[PDB]
Amino acid sequence: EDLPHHDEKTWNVGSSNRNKAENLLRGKRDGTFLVRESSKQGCYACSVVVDGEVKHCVINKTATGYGFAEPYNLYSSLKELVLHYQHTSLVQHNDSLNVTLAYPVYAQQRR
Repeated sequence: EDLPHHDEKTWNVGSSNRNKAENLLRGKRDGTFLVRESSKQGCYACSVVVDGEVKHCVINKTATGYGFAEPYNLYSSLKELVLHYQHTSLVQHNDSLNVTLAYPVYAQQRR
């Protein structure tokens, strides 16, 4: 089946203010996340909701950046980065971030 991850609108909301992201991250079950910027900076960050609390994950934009570089993921594009975290549980980095980028914050829900 087509994966909503292909469309940035499903997870990308644009340069929305972080406070507005809280509303988007507020009322969303764990697993639902969105992609935005650190605000006025050219950096990117994926914010997700965890069964425990809402957190803001930062994404890097460098040949070896993209965010995670210890695993040598070498993401070819940001689209793969969103899907890769879908299968990887954030639990790492505190062992308490048990969540994956499996649900988009703006799923079209065509049917």
